[PDB]
Amino acid sequence: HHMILYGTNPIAWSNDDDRSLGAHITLDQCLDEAAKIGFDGIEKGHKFPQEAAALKAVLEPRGLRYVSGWHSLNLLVNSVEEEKAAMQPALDLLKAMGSKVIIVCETSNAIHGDNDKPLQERPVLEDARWEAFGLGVEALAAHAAAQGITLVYHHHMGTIVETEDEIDRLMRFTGPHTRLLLDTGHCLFGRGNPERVAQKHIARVGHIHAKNIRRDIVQDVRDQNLSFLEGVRRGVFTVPGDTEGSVDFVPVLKIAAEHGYQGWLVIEAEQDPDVRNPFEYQSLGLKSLKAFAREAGLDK
Ligand SMILES: [Mn+2]
Repeated sequence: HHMILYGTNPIAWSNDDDRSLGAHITLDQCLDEAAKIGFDGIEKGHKFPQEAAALKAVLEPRGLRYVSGWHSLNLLVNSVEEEKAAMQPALDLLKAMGSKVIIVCETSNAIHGDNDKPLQERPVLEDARWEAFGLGVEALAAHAAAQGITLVYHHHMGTIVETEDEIDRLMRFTGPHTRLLLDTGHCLFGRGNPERVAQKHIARVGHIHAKNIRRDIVQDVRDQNLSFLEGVRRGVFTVPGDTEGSVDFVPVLKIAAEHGYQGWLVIEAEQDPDVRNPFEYQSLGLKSLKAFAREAGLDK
């Protein structure tokens, strides 16, 4: 029972939102390379089986645990009860796989999947609606906790939870069962400070995505008004240990260590697999992230 478990995400191989990126890379190549690199587990991708027996049939022979899966929320247009029914299939799969977390994100009005929409036109939730949105998220979180699953909210570019102020609003209007998924890459991309977010909310963090960014490319997205998927194809994201990145990982992991964080560190770095070889960059990500966690005192 290692306290800290290192996972990966299959979008470094095949992107979910833009199905042309890594379409040629089979599920088999993705999982073989993820296991060969040394990851303890992997998160859901769009090529994964969604039935317990079939999913174990591909994961267990490779020694990969099912970390979690992304689940889209539509609390801004659907009732809380309908959203509870929507996540139940995901909860069933996670329990059978032994997963302890469900990753969630409000995507009813999100634009990260719209290749033609500039990221600056992303949705902003009207101020008065935060309280009700929070009650809905926490209602889903209490529902999942009753079945042994912890809901972790994934702040994300192109959604209503993008900036550091909006992360603060979410945490303010949720609790006690709602946890935060701290994604370092999305936080900095959204002009936030990963270290400051961790200092504020580490007690509520239940899942960590160690995602890096190339500052050069992020500023290209801003200056030229590009879409999220345009930025992904240009290399807006990369892995821990890449000298082209700008995220400072040790301070964040040090805050986690000081509060006794237990759970997953996941390297999630979508890139164009033709240009940024997934085996190479995910290999560099795992090596570098373990070194950072050792330096931070997080992994003893
Ligand atoms: Mn993420």
